[PDB]
Amino acid sequence: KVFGRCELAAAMKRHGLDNYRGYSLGNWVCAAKFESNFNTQATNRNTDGSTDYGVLQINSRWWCNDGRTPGSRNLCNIPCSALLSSDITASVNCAKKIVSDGNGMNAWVAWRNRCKGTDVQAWIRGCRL
Repeated sequence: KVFGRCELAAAMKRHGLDNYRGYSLGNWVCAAKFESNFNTQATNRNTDGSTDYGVLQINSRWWCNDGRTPGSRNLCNIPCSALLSSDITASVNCAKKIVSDGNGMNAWVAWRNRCKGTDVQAWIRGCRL
């Protein structure tokens, strides 16, 4: 499913991501834009052999099981294909563990590089939330 900017903002909100660990909604929406272009079906393989899945591009080295990443840890306890669904619930629950992990949203490279220190509020402007 390719979400609309405001549709995604609204679902993320409803899912408890707004201000989750001090990161406002605009942060989450910006990171989703840059990680997957709002497409829940986005996948990207990494040099290490791991793969990023879904709207939030969650890595199979640590967070989910895809059956082909040796030494994966499966911290979110889910198969990686669950992260590709039209329903963002598992992506969200998993992102919440990730962000609680220590480095915050810095875990997301596009967030760090394209979102961080920018006017992220722009991302939810005009939305009915």
